[PDB]
Amino acid sequence: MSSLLNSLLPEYFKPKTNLNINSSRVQYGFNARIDMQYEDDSGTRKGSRP
Amino acid sequence: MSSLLNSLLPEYFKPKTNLNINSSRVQYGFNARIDMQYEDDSGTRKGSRP
Repeated sequence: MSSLLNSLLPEYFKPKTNLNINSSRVQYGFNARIDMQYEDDSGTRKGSRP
Repeated sequence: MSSLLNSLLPEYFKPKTNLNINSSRVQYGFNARIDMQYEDDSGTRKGSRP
């Protein structure tokens, strides 16, 4: 059933037809922007991985 | 004039009669609590001298 397996894919994922696989290992994932924060009695230390 | 020289003294200063001076040098002043702060894009670093 193509229909039920299609709904499992994420909303942001827009797939194309061809995929040129040339190896026996693939790292599928996503890139996200994490805005980390460390608060303490002394003060706050902010970080950001884009 | 005792009156005009009396008004120059601070409000918190409550003087007593006797002062036992035993040297040719005196460091008059006051003790205060300073709450310092350093803010920056990275974060805030707070200090306190009581």
